[PDB]
Amino acid sequence: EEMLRKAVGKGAYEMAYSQQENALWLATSQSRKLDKGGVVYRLDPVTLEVTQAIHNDLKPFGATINNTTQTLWFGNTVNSAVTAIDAKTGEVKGRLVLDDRKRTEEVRPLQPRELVADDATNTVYISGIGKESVIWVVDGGNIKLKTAIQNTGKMSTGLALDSEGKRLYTTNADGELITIDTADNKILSRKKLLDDGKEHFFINISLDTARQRAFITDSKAAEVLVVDTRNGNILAKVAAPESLAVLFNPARNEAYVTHRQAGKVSVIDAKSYKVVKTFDTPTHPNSLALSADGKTLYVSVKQKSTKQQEATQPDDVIRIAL
Amino acid sequence: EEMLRKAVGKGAYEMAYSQQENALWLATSQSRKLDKGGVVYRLDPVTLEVTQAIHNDLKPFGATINNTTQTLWFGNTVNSAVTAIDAKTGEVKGRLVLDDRKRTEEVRPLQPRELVADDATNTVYISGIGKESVIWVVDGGNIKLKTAIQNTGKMSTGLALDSEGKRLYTTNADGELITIDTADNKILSRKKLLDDGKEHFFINISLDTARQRAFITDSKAAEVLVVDTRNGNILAKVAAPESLAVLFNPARNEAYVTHRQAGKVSVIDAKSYKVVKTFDTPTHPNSLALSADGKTLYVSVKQKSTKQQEATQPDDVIRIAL
DNA sequence: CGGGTACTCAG
DNA sequence: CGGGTACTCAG
Repeated sequence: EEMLRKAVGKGAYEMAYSQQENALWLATSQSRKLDKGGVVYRLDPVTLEVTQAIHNDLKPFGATINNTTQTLWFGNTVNSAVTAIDAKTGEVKGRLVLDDRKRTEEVRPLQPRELVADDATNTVYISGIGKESVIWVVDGGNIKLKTAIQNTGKMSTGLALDSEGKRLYTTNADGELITIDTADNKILSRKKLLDDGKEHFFINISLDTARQRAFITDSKAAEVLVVDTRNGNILAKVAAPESLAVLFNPARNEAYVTHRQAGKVSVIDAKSYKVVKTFDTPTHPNSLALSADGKTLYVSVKQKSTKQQEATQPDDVIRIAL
Repeated sequence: EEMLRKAVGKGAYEMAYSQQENALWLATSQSRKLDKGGVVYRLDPVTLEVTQAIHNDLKPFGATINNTTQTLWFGNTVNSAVTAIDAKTGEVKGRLVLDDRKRTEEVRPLQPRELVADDATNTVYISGIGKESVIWVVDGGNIKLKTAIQNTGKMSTGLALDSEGKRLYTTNADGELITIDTADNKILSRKKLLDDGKEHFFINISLDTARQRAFITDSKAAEVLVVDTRNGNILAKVAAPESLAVLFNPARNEAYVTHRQAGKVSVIDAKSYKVVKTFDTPTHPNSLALSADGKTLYVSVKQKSTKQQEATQPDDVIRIAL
C-alpha cells in the first residue's frame, strides 16, 4: 500500500493514460500571469518523473485519449479551441477553433470543458459551456468540425461515452442528464434527476456500461448520484462532500471522486454504494486517471491559488496503489 | 483669481491655521504599509512649501488648534489617542490614550474622529466613534481626561463648538443632531433632522454662531442641510453631491463643502442658500481650512488609493484665493 | 453564465 | 459598526 505525491508543474488539470505507450500525460496551463500557452507533460507511470514536456501555443486543460489512433486530445478552455497531439511522438498535430467570436460585454464565446473520444469511429466529443451550452462533434481524422449538438443547457460541463451503445451522455447546471444517440447526434431525452427544489450542478459523469450505470457528481450537494442509463432512475445517493471529478473502475467495481474544497478523494464501493475509503489529498484535488489494469489511480492536485495571489509552488500528481 | 495645488505628503487629512504663527499645519498618516507613525507638516500660507516636518510616533488624522495657547491637537485614529503639539516650536507636548482596550472579535476600541478646542476654557472635545459613540472631554492643561459624554449614538463623527454659548453640537449616523451644554457636559437634546425614511449619515457640522445656524453634511444624500441651532428646524436643503467636510466662513457668509467621490468642493452662498460655485478638485478632496481673514481657502486632496493598491503619489493641498 | 471574498478615516 | 468590489477551470 503506497501513495506517491510528486511535483510536476503549475496549473495541473486533466490526465490521460496509454497502455501501448506505458505513460500518463498531464495537461498543465502553467503560470497564469507569467506564462503564455502551456505544457502537456508525459510522465512515467511508476516514478511520475517527467519523461517529456510538450510546449503548446495554447493552454491545455481537459484531456482524453483515443487508444486506437494513439492520439491525445486537449481542450483549450481559454482559447475556445481543441488540440490534437500524437502520443507516440509528442507532436502537435494541429488545432481547431470551436468559437472564434471575440469576448465583449454581450458575448461569451463557448469554452471547451470535457472531452471523450470514440475509438471505434475516431470522433471527439467536446462539451462547450456557457449560458446555453453545446457539444461540438469533431472529426479526429482531419480535426475539422462535423456539427454542434445544440441546446444541452446551462453549464453542460459533464460528458461520458458508451461507444458500443452509441450513447453520449452529458450533465448540466439545470440538474439535467441528457442522453444522445451518437448515430444521428440527436438528443434522445433529458430528465431532471432530483426534484427537491434545491440547486444542483452535475459537473461530471463517468459510466459503467456493463451495468448501464452512470456515476454523477454534484458541486452543490453532499451526495454523488448513481443513475440507471436507461431511465434516469436514481439507483443510489452516496454521502460525500460536494464532488467534482468522478471515475468508474470496471476492474474493481468502484468509483473515485474528487472533493475540491474538502481536499479528499472518495472511494465508492460500486457494489454496496458506500464510501469504503477516503484518501486525504490537499489542497485541491482536481482530476482522475486510471492505469489500464485499474490497479493504479492517479490524482492531479492543485495548490491553493487565488487569481490575484497565485501559487508559487507547482501542482502535484498523486500516484495511488489501489 | 488663483488656485495653487501643491504636493505635501502621503495620507493627508486635516489642517489647522494660526494667525499668530502665520502658518497652516497638515496632518498626514503617511504610507499605510510602509510607514509606522506619521508626520504633521507646517506649511507656508502662501507658497505651501513645507517649512517644518514634525515626526510623530502615532499617525495623526483629525486636527484643530487652540489659538489662545497656540497648541495643536491631533486625533490618532488608529491608536485611539490624542496628541498635543506646541505650534510655536513644533514639539510634541504629550499624548493621552482615549481607549486602551485591545481589538478583538468582540471589541472595537472607540477611535477619535473630530476635535474642537474651546479657547476660553482650554478644553478639547473629541468625538470617539463606534457602534455606540461618545465624546471625550479632555483637559488641554495636563492632557488628562475629564469625562466621557456618553450615548451620542452610532458613528457620531461630527463635532462643532459655540464657545461663548457653551454649546457643543455633534451629528451622527442615526440622522441625529445632538446639542450639549458644555457647562455640565450633559446632552440637552437630540432631534432626527429629516424623516423621509431614507438613510442619513451626518458626517460633519460647521457653525455660524452669529445667526445660530449649523451647516451639516450628508454622506448618504445629495443635499447639505442648514439647521437652526435653537430648535433643529431645517432652514434649507442645498442641492449638492454627497458631502463630507464642511466649513462656514463668517467673513464671506458662505460655506465650503467637500464632495469626496465627486472630486468637487462646493461654495454655498449662506445668504441665498445656493451653490454659487464649484471648485473642481480630484481625486478625493478631504478637509478644509481657512486663513484667519477668511480670504483664503485650503483644501487637502487625497489620491485614489485602495488599501490593497496604495497610491505611489503624495496627496496635495490646494490653496484657493477666494 | 451572475452574485460572495476583505476593506475602514469609508460612511 | 455590518454588507458591496472583481474572480472564472469555479460551480
